[PDB]
Amino acid sequence: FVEMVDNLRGKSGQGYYVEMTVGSPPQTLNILVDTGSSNFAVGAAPHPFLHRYYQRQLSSTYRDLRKGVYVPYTQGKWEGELGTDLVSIPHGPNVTVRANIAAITESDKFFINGSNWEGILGLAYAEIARPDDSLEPFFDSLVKQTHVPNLFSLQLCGAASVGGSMIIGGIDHSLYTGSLWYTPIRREWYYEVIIVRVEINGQDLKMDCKEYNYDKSIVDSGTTNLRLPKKVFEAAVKSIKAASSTEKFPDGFWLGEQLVCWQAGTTPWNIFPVISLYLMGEVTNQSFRITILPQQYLRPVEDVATSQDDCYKFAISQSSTGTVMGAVIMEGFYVVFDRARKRIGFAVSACHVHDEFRTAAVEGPFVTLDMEDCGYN
Ligand SMILES: Nc1cccc(CCc2ccc3cc[nH]c3c2)n1
Repeated sequence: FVEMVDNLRGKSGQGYYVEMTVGSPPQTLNILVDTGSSNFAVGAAPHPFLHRYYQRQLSSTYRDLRKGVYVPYTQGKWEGELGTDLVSIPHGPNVTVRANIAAITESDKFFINGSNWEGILGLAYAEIARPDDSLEPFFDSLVKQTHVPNLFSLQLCGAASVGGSMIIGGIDHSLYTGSLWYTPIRREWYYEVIIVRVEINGQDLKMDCKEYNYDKSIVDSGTTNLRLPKKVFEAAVKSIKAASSTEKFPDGFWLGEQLVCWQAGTTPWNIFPVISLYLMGEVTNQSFRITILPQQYLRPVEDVATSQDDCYKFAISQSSTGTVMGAVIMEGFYVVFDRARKRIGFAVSACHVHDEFRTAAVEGPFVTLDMEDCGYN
């Protein structure tokens, strides 16, 4: 798996991408790694933001499926034409697979001006595939057509430029310390999990756990932030504000409507509480917890033109679609998407930013009853 170490690249806020090749002869593209969606979709036309795009005309192995797809977002979208073609990962397993590809022919607020990726690799399951669950995701084709074990793992670092590793088909023990703890995948659509308890600092929010998972909690490498359902975010924030009354900040800040700023090197790791999420464990009445630092939910904004300071954004925010454990969470940890056993494994990352005060942790077992009542139906 040393071929796969350090195979991911990126920039803050702009996601992590992996080099892939498509068609014959191979066309190299940088492809965003997205555990929050299930389509392999690539730029197929000379949009001005794009360094590179898929040229189907150059590929002997391309096959048209004669259907389009239309994928809405909030004031954003992409749209494309379906086909299949031969796909490889240069710094991944030593295989070539015929995959579905959405050739993106029109988009809105999808591609990022200034980024170095040109497509997206949806790594979640068929159920949330578009246009319907009959379009087989890349990873399902990969596993079905080769002897690659049905799992992958991600170490997202972010040291500006960020880096990491996507280990396809296995686990690399050099990427973590201590033990892996596993939480069941509740349903195979998103990588859905159940949060059973939340502690800001050690002290707990004391709210119906069912709310922590209203209507979803998912693990998503394509989201930057820890996102919390409105009611839990409300209480979430309420406690973070009090945890940190030491120094005042505006109301807009907590809603991600204003950046916060201190001068160079001018925050001493302390005014902010840790956050521990207790996840459902593999055994009845057993949970474990993962613990992150504010040097994870407080993220530098890469480059603000109207300032010269350490202007961090607040990486917690609200949702009508549920909890989202994005890069804020995953950058603390090595995360194992153990598809074969329907579980997600968490361990302390060998690359997470720490010091000799506080430190990201994965700990268990804890005793938690009624962990199923935490899931929404
Ligand atoms: N998982 C997820 C949620 C919302 C949208 C997407 C599409 C892929 C994507 C677009 C833009 C950015 C910026 C940072 N990460 C992404 C991922 N996927």
